[PDB]
Amino acid sequence: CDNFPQMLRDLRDAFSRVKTFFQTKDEVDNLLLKESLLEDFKGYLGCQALSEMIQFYLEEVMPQAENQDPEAKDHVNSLGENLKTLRLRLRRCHRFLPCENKSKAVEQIKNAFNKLQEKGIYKAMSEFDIFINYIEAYMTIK
Amino acid sequence: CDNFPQMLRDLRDAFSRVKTFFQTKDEVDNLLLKESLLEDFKGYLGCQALSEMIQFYLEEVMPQAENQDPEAKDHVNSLGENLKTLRLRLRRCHRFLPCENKSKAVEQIKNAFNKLQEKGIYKAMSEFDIFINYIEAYMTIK
Repeated sequence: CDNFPQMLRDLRDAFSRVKTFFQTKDEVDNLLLKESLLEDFKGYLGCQALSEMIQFYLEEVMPQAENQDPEAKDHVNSLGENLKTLRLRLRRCHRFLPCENKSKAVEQIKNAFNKLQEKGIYKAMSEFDIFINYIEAYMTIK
Repeated sequence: CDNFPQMLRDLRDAFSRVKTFFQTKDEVDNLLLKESLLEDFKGYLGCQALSEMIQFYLEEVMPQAENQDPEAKDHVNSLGENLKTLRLRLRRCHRFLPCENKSKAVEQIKNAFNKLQEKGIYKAMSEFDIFINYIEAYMTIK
């Protein structure tokens, strides 16, 4: 969806204000984030790998980082808000985090199925051959 | 990954043995599974929509179906085993359910990060600029 560089900048700016509290060089002997990650990012498991890493920093690394180093707290928190904010725009970009989005068609189907109760179950079951034809059409167009 | 028709057949066979207990025609007035589902299957949200529908049948519709109609129980259960079985092969097919797979690179990173304890957090934080460069490379190659 464009120029980031554009979006990325804030996020690099927020990391420059917190860099000095963590190393200021960086690990530098045996890396944690090795090129293996970059190959998955480049593969067919790309979105999942990115979504999973984003989630790893926001929920496991930053709060823990805020705890080891209370003087960095406000800097780390802002870094995590810019990262929360990037993920939201990446979701809006069909091409960047499709994998974090959910099917509105399935949500409606699930919502009718709940309203219909008993009849809901008989319809989902009677139409199972339509589901099978849609699977065949999906595998054929992919 | 090939000819299903090949894989799909069992699954149509299992549905033919259970069809007669649910309608034997099929809903037929206002459909539950409408073409909206087929458009998502055909779109960029394709895998998620399929994975979500598979999960919907296995966990919400079949067990409930087994309960409304105990005489169908063994037929529905077998249908659900053939569907459990199709999902497993679809996962193995990079092209069909990539979205249900997880990044081995991220699992290792998470596993070192846990072993390293405190140092784990300082390394993940010091290398955040490498993560940002990998995001830039991912957006650039997509």
